Amino acid sequence: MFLAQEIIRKKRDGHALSDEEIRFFINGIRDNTISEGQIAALAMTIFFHDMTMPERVSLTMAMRDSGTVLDWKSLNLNGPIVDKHSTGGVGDVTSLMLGPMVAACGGYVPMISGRGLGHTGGTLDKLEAIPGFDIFPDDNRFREIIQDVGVAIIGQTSSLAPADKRFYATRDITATVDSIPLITGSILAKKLAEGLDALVMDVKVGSGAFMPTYELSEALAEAIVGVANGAGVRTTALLTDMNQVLASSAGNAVEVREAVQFLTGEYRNPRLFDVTMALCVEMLISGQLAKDDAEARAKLQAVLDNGKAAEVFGRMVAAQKGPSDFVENYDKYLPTAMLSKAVYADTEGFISAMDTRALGMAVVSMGGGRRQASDTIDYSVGFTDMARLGDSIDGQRPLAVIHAKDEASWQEAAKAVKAAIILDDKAPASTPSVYRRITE
Amino acid sequence: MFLAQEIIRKKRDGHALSDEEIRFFINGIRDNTISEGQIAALAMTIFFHDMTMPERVSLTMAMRDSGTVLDWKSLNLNGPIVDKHSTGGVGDVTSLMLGPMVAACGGYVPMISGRGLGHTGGTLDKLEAIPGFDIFPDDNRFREIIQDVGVAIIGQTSSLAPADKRFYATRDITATVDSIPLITGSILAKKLAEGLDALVMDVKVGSGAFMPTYELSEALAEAIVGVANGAGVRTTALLTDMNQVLASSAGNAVEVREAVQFLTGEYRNPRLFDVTMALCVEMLISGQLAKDDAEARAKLQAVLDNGKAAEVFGRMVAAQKGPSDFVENYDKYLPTAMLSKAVYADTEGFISAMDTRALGMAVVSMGGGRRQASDTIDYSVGFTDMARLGDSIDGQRPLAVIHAKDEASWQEAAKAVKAAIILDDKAPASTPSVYRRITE
Repeated sequence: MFLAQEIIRKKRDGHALSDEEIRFFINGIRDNTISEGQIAALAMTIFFHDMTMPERVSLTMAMRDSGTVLDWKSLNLNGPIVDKHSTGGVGDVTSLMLGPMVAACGGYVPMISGRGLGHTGGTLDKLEAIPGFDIFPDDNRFREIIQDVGVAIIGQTSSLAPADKRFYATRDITATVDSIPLITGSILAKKLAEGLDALVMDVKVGSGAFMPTYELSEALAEAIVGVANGAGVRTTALLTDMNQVLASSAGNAVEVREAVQFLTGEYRNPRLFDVTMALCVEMLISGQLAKDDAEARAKLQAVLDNGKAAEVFGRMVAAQKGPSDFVENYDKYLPTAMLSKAVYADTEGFISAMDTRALGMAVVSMGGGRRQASDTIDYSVGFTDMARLGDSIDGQRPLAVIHAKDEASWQEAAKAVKAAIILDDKAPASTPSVYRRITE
Repeated sequence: MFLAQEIIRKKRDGHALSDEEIRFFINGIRDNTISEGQIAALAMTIFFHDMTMPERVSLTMAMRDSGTVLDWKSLNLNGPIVDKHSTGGVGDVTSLMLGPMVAACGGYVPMISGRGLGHTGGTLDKLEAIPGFDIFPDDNRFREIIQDVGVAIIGQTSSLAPADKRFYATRDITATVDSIPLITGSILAKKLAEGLDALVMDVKVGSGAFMPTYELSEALAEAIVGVANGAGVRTTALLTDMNQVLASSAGNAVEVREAVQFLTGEYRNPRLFDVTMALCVEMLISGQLAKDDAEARAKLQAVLDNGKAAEVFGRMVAAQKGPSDFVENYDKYLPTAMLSKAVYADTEGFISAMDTRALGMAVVSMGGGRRQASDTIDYSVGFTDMARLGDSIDGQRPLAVIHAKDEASWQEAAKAVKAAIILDDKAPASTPSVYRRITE
């Protein structure tokens, strides 16, 4: 009887909440002045009754103002503050190239990222395959890197939209994760506290995605776009394919290798390129570094093709206490698995479907992802040379190369892979890697 | 690799294309193995040469076959799979009653809709005003519902006729939209992908219609009937009136409320009753659930009178995760606007005409639809108690009651409504709600 359980009653009876009520409640979530039950009751009312635009905005802005909001106006940068966020996937390495690419074109990109969640890998866990790489700089150190290099990829401190900690933790035991306005707030609060001028969202589609279906993924994308621009951050979103691994590799070191090769030009997975380039195009248009697609793409391609984006990545890595020559000598630095060999299908058809959640899970079980705070990632495990949806497969066309700690691990991943890839006699229909662009 | 410049040339030179050439080209659109120039060139040759029935049929079947086509043969249902399709309109809530009504009479009605944008609102938006109501069940749940309830209204449209995406997109920048065989394939493909035995097409006539003249509505309607039956789906079409709002309401929650009251008998707008009834009749006859018009109407009137049609809507709602007592207690669940208030005309007279698009736009401006796909809907706003053509107007008889989120939007809406409705000293003449029934 310390205060208004009144906010819950109002939403329960289908009434819109107000800016103040929302701020009040989100503040109380942080302060622990509102209990788990109360949070869970409000979540469930929101699940049933969907929030309006002003409620959605007020929810995100409240969650963003619950901790520290980064202010960049102190340094006179003469370039937009732009970021990318993804709902996650398998082989979703794009950021490693994207931040550098955008930095190379005048962008300033303070990428506060996260670690692995469930089946999806995390950018921070990938970067921590690099010896010496420090994902926790000080506010001071961070500013410097961004100012000099133009990009950095770091982990969150407790003071970044901290309301989300209690809020999400409650949702995740109360079957209240699956609500679009609550997902939107949870996604964007962290990102908007970075003090952005602009943002692109990558909302995955298909078997390895967050949402189960295209239409739901689409719905979440428009909601993010609506809310973010509502908060005063120019935003667009793309709907991208995740019915298979996006890179040709899944894991940590292997993905880092792939990122470096893409930037230099040694190898570029054409699907990974399409998605990376498009996401990049958005940041340039929204950041006012380009006025259209064509002009964005020529500036982006140029920095892929003149070595500038590779260079910025090397400098970033060095700025964050990774080696000074990581790009030049990465394979001297990245850890290697004890055991690497192809896994082969039992049939001769075309690849028809790929269960990407399960592939992601398989990488975790090998050690490529945590399940308990204390257990430490083996950074060398994962898949490379991924076969792709539509490929003809036979006795000398492997589904993947699996990198593992030992035989037993290897066998476990081998069966998981074989189980996850389904083969047809006739070729399946092509799907685009980028489905749709979404603007305000 | 597999350009189809030969196919374009053959069509260009005034030859009929074979089913196999048509399927090849459409599947090439889907898989992006055919380029936009090529799609455009073929669209133009079709605009110029038209298509024979065989070609029209091959075209829409190929678009239909380009994605998923639902198979009902297992489940052993002892009735017809049937649906309604429409060109759309303001206050056209028919689907909400028609589905339950036909399913109460023995039909199975897998109502899959597309998302509504433009001056006229969507069926899916309206249902989502019901808390809990899930427009995106998984296809296995979907078939359960069709089996247990007989009707379900969902949104999983993406994997249906996906070739239409690039086709229409292209058509829409090259002035090849306005072509009857192309329009017909586009209108019909997604709906035939439902695996229908039978279909009715509602083609609107009037100032509010997708086609501009009575003669053009009729021409479209005959083309749709010719093709659908050639495609092996028993189809008829009706021309129905859109010179004013069909229902007495326009919005989301307001239109669901009208749908429930129509099913229960609490209120039946006579114009909306005529259209709804006529459409359901066709469905019963084409579905082979009624012998003729009089039998069909007796069956429908009976499910309206004994509450069975309202019960089915209730069971549909519960199946789709809505509250199970929604029909009894809809006012408890439907969101209510902060401000609901009558708007009166600046003059006295008879209602002479109404600009339905402007009225639809007024609802959209209230928040009752999407200006852009980014936007969030406020499900509570809209119009009720709509005055109708021929009504006498003065300071005792309002134009409508406006449900707005605040006074300023109400005022905005009140101006727009007043501008949209034309009064006159002398009363206008009446027209039918339902025009020609087309069986070809």
